[PDB]
Amino acid sequence: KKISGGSVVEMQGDEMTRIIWELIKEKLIFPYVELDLHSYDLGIENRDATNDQVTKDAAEAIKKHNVGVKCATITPDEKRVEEFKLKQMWKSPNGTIRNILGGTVFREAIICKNIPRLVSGWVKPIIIGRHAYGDQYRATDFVVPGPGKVEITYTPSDGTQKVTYLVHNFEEGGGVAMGMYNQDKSIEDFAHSSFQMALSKGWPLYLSTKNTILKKYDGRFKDIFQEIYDKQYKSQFEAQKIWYEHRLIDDMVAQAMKSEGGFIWACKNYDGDVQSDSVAQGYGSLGMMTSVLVCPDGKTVEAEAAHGTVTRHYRMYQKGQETSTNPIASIFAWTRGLAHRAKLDNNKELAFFANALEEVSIETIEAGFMTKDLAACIKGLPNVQRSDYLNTFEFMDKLGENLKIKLAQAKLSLEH
Amino acid sequence: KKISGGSVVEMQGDEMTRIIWELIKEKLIFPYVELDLHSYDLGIENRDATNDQVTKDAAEAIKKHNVGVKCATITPDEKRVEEFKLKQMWKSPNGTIRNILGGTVFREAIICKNIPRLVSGWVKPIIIGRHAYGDQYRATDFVVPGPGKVEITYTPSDGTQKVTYLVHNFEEGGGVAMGMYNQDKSIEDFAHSSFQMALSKGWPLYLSTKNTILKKYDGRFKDIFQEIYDKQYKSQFEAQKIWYEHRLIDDMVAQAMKSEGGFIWACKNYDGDVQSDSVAQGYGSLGMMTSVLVCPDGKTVEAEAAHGTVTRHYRMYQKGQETSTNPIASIFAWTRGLAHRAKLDNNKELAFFANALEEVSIETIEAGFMTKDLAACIKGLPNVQRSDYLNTFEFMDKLGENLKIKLAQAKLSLEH
Ligand SMILES: *[C@H]1[C@@H](C#N)C(=O)[C@@H](C)[C@@H]2CCc3cnc(Nc4ccccc4)nc3[C@@]12c1cccc(C(=O)O)c1
Ligand SMILES: *[C@H]1[C@@H](C#N)C(=O)[C@@H](C)[C@@H]2CCc3cnc(Nc4ccccc4)nc3[C@@]12c1cccc(C(=O)O)c1
Ligand SMILES: [Ca+2]
Ligand SMILES: [Ca+2]
Repeated sequence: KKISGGSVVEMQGDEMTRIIWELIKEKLIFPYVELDLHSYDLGIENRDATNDQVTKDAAEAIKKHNVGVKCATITPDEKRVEEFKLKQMWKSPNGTIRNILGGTVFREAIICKNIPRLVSGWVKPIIIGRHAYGDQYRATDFVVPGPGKVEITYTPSDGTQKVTYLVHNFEEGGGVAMGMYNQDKSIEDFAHSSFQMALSKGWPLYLSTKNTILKKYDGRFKDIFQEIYDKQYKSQFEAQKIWYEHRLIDDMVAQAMKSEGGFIWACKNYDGDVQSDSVAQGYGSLGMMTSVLVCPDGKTVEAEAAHGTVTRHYRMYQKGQETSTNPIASIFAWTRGLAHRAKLDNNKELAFFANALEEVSIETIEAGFMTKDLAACIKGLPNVQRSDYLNTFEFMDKLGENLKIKLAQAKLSLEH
Repeated sequence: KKISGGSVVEMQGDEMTRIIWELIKEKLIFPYVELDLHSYDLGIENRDATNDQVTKDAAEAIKKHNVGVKCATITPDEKRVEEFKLKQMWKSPNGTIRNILGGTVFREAIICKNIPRLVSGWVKPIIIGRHAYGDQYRATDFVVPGPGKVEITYTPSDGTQKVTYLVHNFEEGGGVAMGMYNQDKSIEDFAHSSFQMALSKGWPLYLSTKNTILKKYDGRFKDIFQEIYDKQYKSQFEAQKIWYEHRLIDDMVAQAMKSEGGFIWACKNYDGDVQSDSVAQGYGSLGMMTSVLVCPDGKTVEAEAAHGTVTRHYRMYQKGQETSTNPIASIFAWTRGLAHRAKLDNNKELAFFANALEEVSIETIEAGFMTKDLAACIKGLPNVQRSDYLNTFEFMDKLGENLKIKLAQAKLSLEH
């Protein structure tokens, strides 16, 4: 009776989102879908136990099976090293997976009509296309302990030349230094994914850089997008009455703030990280956002919950206190992954299921059933009473009941 | 009868802002204040003629005289090189001045009660403390033409070692690479200015970094601020019922978006540039913002108009067409510079004048007299008629009339 779901790579995560991830599988996915599930535990304890090998194994499994669904994980700092008794301050697992797979992370707010926007003018959606490779996420940074020279060198593989640039001569005291890079092929794939997303939505595209300051580094992103546009997409954009334009990043954030939305925003890795959280919050709620890595092969995706592990709710949970955490982004990581799986397999039943679960999630919140964090968006936290929201278990039960109803009606809807 | 103003370094700029700068001096400053004015023409034609030496000379004059007032300038790209027949694609003059002087650029919206905010919740101001030195603004960036290695090396001056790190081995094709740095003393000065700004306003302070990704580079900023706070400011913050907290940049931008304002935000150089424009736009208008570099000596400042040169209005001006450009940020660069000059010289007359001109500027707009760009914030550009605004000359005349009145009444309010 269960839908034959196919092959999916799942990555378990940390703290509150790890608890929610299990509730999602048990209450919303497993009762209706049978999967060939390849499970990787990306919990901080397991990454520590495997010396972060589990992260690389999960990335390789996504390349093989073409669809990954990831739970929010901890990127450890000094406090986490103390808390979990870690061997090393492990690198971000999202950075590791994105650097192995490459591509563009597409992010968009999840809209509920009853959640007020913080930016009045935003009547149409904004889609951010965050370049998922290189820059700060594959950088080499270090503390400069004292006086001395920091230089950056380039040596072509033919061995016939060497270029050395002085970064800084630390004359007195120390500081910090770093090197970072990006690859032309990765930038070209980011450009193609951005232009294709704009044509698919029928919306204009904007790329943001600071090419007036980083004339070579950001200039390369600006030049690659302009060349690909002029040679491969200008006529298709003109036919659809849309356009592509480059903007300086500081100008772009201000223009986005005063716009009515309805555009694709190509962001470099760091800007995509920052501005996707600004835009998600602007639409009403930080936790109400989809995030899907679209790989350059045009076949592989990794859907994820881009927010944190909700440590404050997890601490309350550990103390036996009632908690009320928004599971919607975690649900949409599953639905977006399952919708892609269904498209690859031409599986109509799975495609219907993935869409129905998204509809149920939105319909439940719009009917006034939600978690404390969302109820606070509507009423303001000092005005929220216990009767205004459902705890995490009650909310998951309500979604499960509504999903069973939607699926039962869809089965009855079928012409004999 | 004119106020004895003292020594001020002025830096002339480009296009529409250059015209406005002259109108400000002629109509608002020179009729009331006599200055020992050290003028540097930072117009693109003069920077080209002097091989950018005028920019360095202006920075040295600010170190000497302690107060600079700067007009908006062009940072040239490929199109500007063609337009002005430039010898070189000159570096940002703001970057050059800030790197020579060092310090923190404090940015805050200029509030007019009749200009609608785009972010409803912002009932109190937000002050951004942008670290003015290093990072992207003093980086070495370059195109990687093909396969080869990019490495970053540290050679201690005490010659005890040499550390070489691989940034990237380009195996196929090329891309881009860059080295950047920061200095411990500059970060320490940025921390002191941020804590002192917070204690001065009686508001909490937040520092944003991405230390989970750049563990050493951003970790150093986080550690320096924490050590300075724990040892020198914590008890003072507790006494004023305020606090200091570090936030990850993506979390911070979302937190800022949903807050009610009323905090100091310590931003690294790049974040300060991006977020200052996002925040200025959020308050209602990009062009309504003050920007004052506060140098580490605690005596030197450089006030500036942080927005663009308004090329579109300049093109209309060149064609003999009527224009209506907001001169307020350019006016506040003068009033903030003159107010600092007055504080250094204990000149009550100049301090009174600088404050009166700021009051006149706000009172004029709040009374419904403004330029087309501000009238469009209230009505929407398609609804703006000629009767809704004053052209640039009419607006400057209105301000001049209101300033003459305010000053005349202040003189009459005096007791024998
Ligand atoms: C959750 C909640 C419960 N139960 C609380 O009582 C308060 C203490 C906390 C504070 C911190 C926090 C953080 N994040 C969330 N929710 C979230 C889910 C998914 C993605 C991102 C965030 N919730 C809380 C929580 C809270 C409840 C109500 C209002 C707020 C708020 O800060 O507006 C937070
Ligand atoms: C100004 C104006 C006049 N006179 C116009 O007719 C239109 C065409 C333009 C477009 C470009 C532009 C750019 N910047 C400004 N103002 C500004 C001043 C100081 C700092 C930043 C910006 N004004 C214009 C102008 C305009 C008028 C009305 C509304 C807008 C708008 O884009 O919202 C722009
Ligand atoms: Ca993020
Ligand atoms: Ca800027």
